[PDB]
Amino acid sequence: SKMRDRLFFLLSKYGIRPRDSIGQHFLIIEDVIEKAIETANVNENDVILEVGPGLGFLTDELAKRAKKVYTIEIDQKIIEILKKEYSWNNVKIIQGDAVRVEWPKFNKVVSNIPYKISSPFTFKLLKTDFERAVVMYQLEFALRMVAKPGSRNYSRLSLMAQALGNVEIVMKIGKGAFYPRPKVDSALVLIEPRKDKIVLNENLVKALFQHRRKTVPRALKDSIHMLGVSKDEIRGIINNVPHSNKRVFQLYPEEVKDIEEYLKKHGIIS
Ligand SMILES: CSC[C@H]1O[C@@H](n2cnc3c(N)ncnc32)[C@H](O)[C@@H]1O
Ligand SMILES: O=S([O-])[O-]
Ligand SMILES: [Zn+2]
Ligand SMILES: [Zn+2]
Ligand SMILES: [Zn+2]
Ligand SMILES: [Zn+2]
Repeated sequence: SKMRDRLFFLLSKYGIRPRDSIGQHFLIIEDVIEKAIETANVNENDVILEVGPGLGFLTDELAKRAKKVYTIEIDQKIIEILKKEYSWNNVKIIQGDAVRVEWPKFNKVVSNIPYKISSPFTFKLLKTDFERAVVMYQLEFALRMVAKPGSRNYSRLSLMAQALGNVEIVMKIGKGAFYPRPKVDSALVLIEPRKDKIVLNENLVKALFQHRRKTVPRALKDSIHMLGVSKDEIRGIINNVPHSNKRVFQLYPEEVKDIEEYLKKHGIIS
């Protein structure tokens, strides 16, 4: 009630509707916020990236614990409310689409993630140098992020998560926890950078996972013909490709790496 009332009061004070769009929901539970923050072990030395501060409930908690918070927000009207409603010495608001603007240097991310950017944000983050991220997604998307090779929901996002991160779902978050109540539950995800990162070619993985249900001979032939190359000058090389008895969705990052190295050696991806 206490944080839901306070939301209701802010929205009417400014006279703004709770969403311009349809993949956006406001965390209105004090203890989930404080749980996100204790899971990330935010300390007086940390420099934190937040995305989509909304009405700044999470932001405000981060500002009182961290050295510096950078928070990225697309809606210029939200930004004006944040500036009038709060008095942080150590918060830097960046107007922008979080998927497009240059990110600050940070050592951690503590953030609710607007669900519409769940995928693009995650790929961008997995390619950053951060100590620890604690982030909220829909539960379906979080189950994808920890899907195992050869399982039915395993996809490009799963591979890159496994290849580049250690990913833990920390707990379910009930739909009661946001306004307006989502139609499915969310999940609090911990991501640390993998100690021994497997660095894979983006174009290759996109190629392979364009249709992840195919065998890897098939997947490779199609993607490289689509680029504009002859089929005849590609067939024989592809049919000594390693892991060729797998469908793409069954591939470990290690196996994708061998396909890369193989294609690299035959000058296809160079
Ligand atoms: C976290 S759920 C709500 C907040 O996310 C913000 N938001 C939505 N989409 C984006 C985006 N692409 N980049 C940054 N902030 C966003 C909205 O303005 C809202 O305040
Ligand atoms: O609108 S929410 O359910 O993505
Ligand atoms: Zn405050
Ligand atoms: Zn689905
Ligand atoms: Zn053709
Ligand atoms: Zn194999």
